[PDB]
Amino acid sequence: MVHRVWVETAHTHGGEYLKADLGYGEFPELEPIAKDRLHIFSKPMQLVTEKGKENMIQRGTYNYQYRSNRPVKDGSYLVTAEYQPTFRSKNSYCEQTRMFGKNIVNVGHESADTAIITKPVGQNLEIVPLDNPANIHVGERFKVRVLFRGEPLPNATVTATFDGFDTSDRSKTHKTEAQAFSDTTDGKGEVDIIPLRQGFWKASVEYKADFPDQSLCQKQANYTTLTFQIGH
Amino acid sequence: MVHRVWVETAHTHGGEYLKADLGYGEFPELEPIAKDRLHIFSKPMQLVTEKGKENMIQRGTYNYQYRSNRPVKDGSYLVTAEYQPTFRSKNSYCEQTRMFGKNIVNVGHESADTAIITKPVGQNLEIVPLDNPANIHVGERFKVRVLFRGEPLPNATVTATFDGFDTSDRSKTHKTEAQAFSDTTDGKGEVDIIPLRQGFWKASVEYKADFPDQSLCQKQANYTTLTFQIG
Ligand code: NI
Ligand code: NI
Repeated sequence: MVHRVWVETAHTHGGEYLKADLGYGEFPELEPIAKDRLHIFSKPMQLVTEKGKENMIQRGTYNYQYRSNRPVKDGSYLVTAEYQPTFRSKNSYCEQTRMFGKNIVNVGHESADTAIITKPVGQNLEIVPLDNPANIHVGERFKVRVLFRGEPLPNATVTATFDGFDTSDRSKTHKTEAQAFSDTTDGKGEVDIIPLRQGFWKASVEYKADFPDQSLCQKQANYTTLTFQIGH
Repeated sequence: MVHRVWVETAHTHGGEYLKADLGYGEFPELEPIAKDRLHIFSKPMQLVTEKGKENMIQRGTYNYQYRSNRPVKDGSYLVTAEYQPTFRSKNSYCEQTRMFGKNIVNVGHESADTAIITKPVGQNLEIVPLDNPANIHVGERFKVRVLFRGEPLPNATVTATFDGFDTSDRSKTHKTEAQAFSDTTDGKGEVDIIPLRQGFWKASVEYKADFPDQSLCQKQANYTTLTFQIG
């Protein structure tokens, strides 16, 4: 089972704390970070607001649950998560894995701001939304841009699915990996996700390339996710 | 312009001539086969029925239009098209390109036969439907099996789109159209396509590998499509 990183947020109105979940595993089934994987998530998830990036506090029954330090006003914020760089052997050579997740959260039933969500946060491989998904209806186009090391990434495959699309016969050894959208980015790194259903959506991109310092490691793999809501 | 291959058929009731179209270009816009491309489609499209595979005649206003030799009865049949194998240089090395198209045609309403459509026709990379698309409603699963050189192909990316999903880019980018479905085949080479809209669907698979005879060419690229109706 391949483990991937994503972020989820419960519905939050103005004045209350922001509850968020770090998904490490098979979307959308949240699972506790196992003991041997704890070191991979040594840094807490971050909340991105007008004042910048602030750490969140890991509160809750399970170790994947987080809450904001302070109550949040109405707006459109980001919540980011990172699988910290790890090394592993393959064949023989070294490969460094890094993973990223980003969730767009709208606090308030009428919040469709774009000042914060459209600014890159500096993830090695990042999906930067170019619009607020709260403005996107079913069948319309939601424009995003893929950045790698701060630059647009052309011809990258961006796939997308939603919670409930693939549910049949799910178990610990079954696929449930089907995507409801697939396209490639253009020369500006942009692509238009076209959602055919309302729900909780996850878009995925990945990039395998050479590690910059060949004297320490050979290959690099990045897996980046963007989660958001379509519809109300 | 990429230039992929697919097959289309018009609504045909039993007893009349089955008219079909060879699409060579950007789905779903049919275009006449250019002068310098005629040699690529040297063999006509084939109609697969109970009696087997038969050739179709290139009749019509445009060179991509084909008509069946004799009128067809009710049932479920296949219409197949082939981009004949061509060689080209890349970097340097040789690559052999082959493309295939298969359309499931239900001649007559209520016809949902599976004896013909589910039998492989021997394409180098082939999408063999394991069900008739007429039995599949929106949200249900349409199982297909991907075959390469006669054997099932695991972990192959099968995508699917439909006419009207992506409406843009006349010629400004000529990039491949967006897909409304993507998944990978299991160890039996099978995958369940989940269509979220009614209309004329095309599923796509591609396989790149080493050319068999390394003393003639190095690489081989195969592009295969399966077209059908949902609702
Ligand atoms: Ni509410
Ligand atoms: Ni009719």
